[PDB]
This record gives sequence, structure tokens and C-alpha cells, in this order.
Amino acid sequence: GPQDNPYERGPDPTEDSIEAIRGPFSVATERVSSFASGFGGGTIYYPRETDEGTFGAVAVAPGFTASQGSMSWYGERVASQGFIVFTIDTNTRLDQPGQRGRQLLAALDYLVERSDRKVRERLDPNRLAVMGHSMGGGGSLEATVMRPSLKASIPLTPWNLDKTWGQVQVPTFIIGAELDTIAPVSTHAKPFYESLPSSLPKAYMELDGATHFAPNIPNTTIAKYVISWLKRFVDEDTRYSQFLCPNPTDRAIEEYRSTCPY
Ligand SMILES: [Ca+2]
Ligand SMILES: [Zn+2]
Ligand SMILES: [Zn+2]
Ligand SMILES: [Zn+2]
Ligand SMILES: [Zn+2]
Ligand SMILES: [Zn+2]
Ligand SMILES: [Zn+2]
Ligand SMILES: [Zn+2]
Repeated sequence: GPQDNPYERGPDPTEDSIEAIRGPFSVATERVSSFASGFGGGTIYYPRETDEGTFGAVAVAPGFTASQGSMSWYGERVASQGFIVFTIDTNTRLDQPGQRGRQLLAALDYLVERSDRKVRERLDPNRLAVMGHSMGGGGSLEATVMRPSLKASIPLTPWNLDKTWGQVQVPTFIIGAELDTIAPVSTHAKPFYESLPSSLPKAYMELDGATHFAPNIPNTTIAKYVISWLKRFVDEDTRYSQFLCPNPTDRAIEEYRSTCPY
């Protein structure tokens, strides 16, 4: 409960509450121009209620050739659980993973320093996270090397030719798609997971039969554990450890790996 952690938001969770398409907070939006420095604009989703305190934030990058619309459903789904969610566009649709990581950080720096005051008054600027799809997921890994003070990283069906992530010390949850032919889990997602420190709080979830664009379509299996990961590590909320440890056994999951307990 709140006596043990000033960052806990929302009622005590259940499997139903993390599977729900909306959490307990209502959500408002705010668009950001592509002339924002260091990235290509995007959309900020944020909780409306301020009665429980300020919130952490996650920047969300799209993949190669893609734009923020490929990631829009995370906005209200995750922000309603008590997060500021920033779906961003890249400088160009052909930007590479390192560039996407710089742009995730530029977008977080926008929230902390330049965002509308309705957003800033609800933001804990010290509790920030990254998430992204395909090359944006490669950028998620990149961003945590660039900024080790981030609190969580969620690479979704990630793409990156750089396979070695032993320097990463931000808790990282990689989601792979079993049938991914664009970023095969055997050469992208799983080598990334295996190269993260064995001492790091980390997880890998492989979605049975799923393809590369599974993260661009509302997916309860993705959503429930993205929410649980962000709760546990951006809010330090150990009420969500119950869903992450022991490993999820959802029928939709082909394989799950972790450094549980955490
Ligand atoms: Ca710009
Ligand atoms: Zn508590
Ligand atoms: Zn309330
Ligand atoms: Zn909406
Ligand atoms: Zn790179
Ligand atoms: Zn590297
Ligand atoms: Zn597999
Ligand atoms: Zn399968």
C-alpha cells in the first residue's frame, strides 16, 4: 500500500485489472510539433486525476518506416493505469536504432523541460522509461546505455544489428514474436536478452505464432505485462511482482525467461 511506497497509484491490482483495456485513470492528450528539438513530435497521453500524486513517463518509439500511429493504442491503454505516455515520430522514417534512442531521450527531455504545464505538474521527472517497436525497440536498448538513470525499458519485437547489451543496467523486458520474419527472435530479441547482465532484473516473453506487427494491434498479453513491468520498475510498485514472478504461463506465451525473483 501507499504507506510503503509514495509512487503506488491505483487500487491493488488483479489479473483482470492488468488485462483491462482501461485502468482507473481517465486520459487526456496533447500533440507536440515535429519542430520539437531532437525528434519528430508526437502525442502525450496523461492521467487527468491528480489526487494520488505525480506520475512516471514512458516514451514510445515506432519502427522502420513507421509513425506514431502504429503505437497509438498504448496511449490510452497504459496512461489509464497511471503513466504519462509519449508516442513519438522520428526525425525521418528511415532513422536507425541509435538515432531512435537519441530521439527517445530527446522526447523525454521535452517532457521534463519544455512540455505544457498541465503535463509538467503531473510528471515526476526522475521516473522515466523507454519502449519501442522494431527499430524503436532497438532504440529502447540504445537509450538505456545512453541514459542508465532510466527506470525501465521495453523493446517490442526489437530490431538491432548491435547484439551485445552487457552494459545495460536498466530493467529490460523484451517481447519477441515467434513468427517474426523482420526481426527474427533467434538473431535479434533472444541474443539481446541473453547479452543483458545476468544480475539485471530482466524478462523475455515470446508470443506464440505472432508476427512482427503483433505490437501494433491491441494485445492483452502484451498490455498486461507492459503495464506490470512499468508499474514494478517505474513506480517501484512491488504489488505487480505477483504477475511477473513466477514467470507468466499465459497460453499465448511460447517461452518466457526471467531473472525472477524481483
Ligand atoms: Ca524536430
Ligand atoms: Zn505498498
Ligand atoms: Zn482518485
Ligand atoms: Zn483517445
Ligand atoms: Zn546503435
Ligand atoms: Zn552497443
Ligand atoms: Zn521460440
Ligand atoms: Zn508456437
